[PDB]
Amino acid sequence: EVQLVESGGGLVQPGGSLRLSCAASGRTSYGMGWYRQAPGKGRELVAGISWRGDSTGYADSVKGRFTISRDNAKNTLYLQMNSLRPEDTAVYYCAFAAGSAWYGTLYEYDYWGQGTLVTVSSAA
Repeated sequence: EVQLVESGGGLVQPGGSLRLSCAASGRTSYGMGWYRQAPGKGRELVAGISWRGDSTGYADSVKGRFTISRDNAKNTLYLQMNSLRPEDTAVYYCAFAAGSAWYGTLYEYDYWGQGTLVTVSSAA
């Protein structure tokens, strides 16, 4: 089915910007999300988009700073990250969300990218 390759991570000063890319080599899904996981913390959904692209959601903490978009033709998902804060430091993952059966229930069967590290530090 599908391989997701992420790029665009890096080290930036507070207030800096990065653009993450999630290139889907192949095809399979209900939608597409960007997630992030900092050490000791869970994998937070920070931005989500529908197929038609007019349903976008954002975590409260990234509203007005992050923008999710898709290029149909390039099969590529993007996250534009502006006004980055130390607390945005995490590994960022793209996922294509599918469904699968488990003992009478549905669970989210995700196609996961490998992750791209974002570090926001005065050291940058």
